[PDB]
Amino acid sequence: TGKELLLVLYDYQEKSPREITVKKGDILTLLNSTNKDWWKVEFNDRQGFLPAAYLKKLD
Repeated sequence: TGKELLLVLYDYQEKSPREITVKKGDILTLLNSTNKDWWKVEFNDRQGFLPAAYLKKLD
């Protein structure tokens, strides 16, 4: 389930079936940050992976 809010810092185009597409300024929720570089997130009707470097954890 969703935890911390996340801010998208730059547009990102999904590069695999496991990723999602987001736009700069989008607000997401965090699902899995076990890996420092790749985070699972939830955004509206979709869940998937994004590069952690593109995201600011809002805590």
